[PDB]
Amino acid sequence: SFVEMVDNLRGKSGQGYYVEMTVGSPPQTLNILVDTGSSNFAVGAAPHPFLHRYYQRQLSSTYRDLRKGVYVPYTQGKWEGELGTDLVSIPHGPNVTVRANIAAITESDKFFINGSNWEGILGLAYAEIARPDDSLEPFFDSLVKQTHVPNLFSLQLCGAGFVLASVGGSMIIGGIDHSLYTGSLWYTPIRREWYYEVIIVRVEINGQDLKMDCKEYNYDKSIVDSGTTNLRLPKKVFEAAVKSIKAASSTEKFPDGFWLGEQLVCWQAGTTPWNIFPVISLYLMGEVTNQSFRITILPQQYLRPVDCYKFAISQSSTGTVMGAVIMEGFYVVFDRARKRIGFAVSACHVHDEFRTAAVEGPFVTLDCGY
Ligand SMILES: CN1C(=O)[C@@](c2ccncc2)(c2cccc(-c3cccnc3)c2)N=C1N
Repeated sequence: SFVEMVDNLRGKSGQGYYVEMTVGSPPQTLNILVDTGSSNFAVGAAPHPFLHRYYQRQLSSTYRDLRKGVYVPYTQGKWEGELGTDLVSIPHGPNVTVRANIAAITESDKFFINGSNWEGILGLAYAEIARPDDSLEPFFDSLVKQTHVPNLFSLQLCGAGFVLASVGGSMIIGGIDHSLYTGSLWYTPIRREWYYEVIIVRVEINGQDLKMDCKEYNYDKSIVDSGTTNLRLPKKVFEAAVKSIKAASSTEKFPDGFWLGEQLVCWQAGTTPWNIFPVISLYLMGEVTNQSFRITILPQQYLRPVDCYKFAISQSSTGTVMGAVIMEGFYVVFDRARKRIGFAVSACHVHDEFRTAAVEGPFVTLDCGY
């Protein structure tokens, strides 16, 4: 029953959303980051200064060694571990237990976050991008193959809403909970099964078209990633977006350290002038070729609380990333079975009495992909 699954996520602002899981026998309780942007189930399995608990394979009667190592260097840092399998459950998820691959992390750099309260990562994306290669079946694939759970999951990330702010949300596995959203669910195709890749066909700031060749919005790809905090945009698009946002909020000036996403700005208790910042609309490709639908986000989503805030839109060199701050406005359905992603206005999204996040379509757009 989906009711048991409601509010099963927690986190700290800017530090990811995590769900409680158990690994091994007897069950070892760990908090695990819900990450649609990667494809390994990777868990701290050795002492680390930021870890207050970790996976102890020797304490597990059901652990099985794969006798194989894994090394994952990446932009921000790296992680390194040992492959095996064990029994895994999600206490506030489906009532099943699965045998899944587990990368036991033995060494890492800049991977874990101080005080985040999670000890591992659940990569929900596809095998194509699994480390060390695509033969290592990802968790969700094992779950679907081993149980009768429908090949779909959905995420309602709620954020903080009014010490880093604590956030909450829901991960519904195997279905769609109609109490978590209002209005219509609109679907955009999954272009390819590796990341959750999608196509953006245009973007507006306060109703004003950025007027770019749509290839620019997806250069070199566009993905939906619960494991990225910000909305990240390709250089050309980022610059155009900030120019427009700057002009919209011209009354009142901020330092470009703020626009560069590393400097906070503060008002005091309920004085924040939301009405000065514009809304942002991303139009996603519809299931029908010449159609699209728009998701519209507010400043309440793209100014992340830290009353202090940081600009949560930043530049990318690896394509558009629709991260947590974009997802927070919405109920997002990862319909793997039908190769599509749905968006509907979330029952929990933060907004004032003049504006609201929105999902609206269709818009007919009469080649946007990389
Ligand atoms: C972008 N991204 C990463 O860098 C990370 C990753 C996962 C697996 N191997 C390499 C990188 C990742 C790793 C650690 C922490 C985060 C993170 C940090 C802050 C907020 N929320 C997620 C993300 N997962 C995503 N999606």
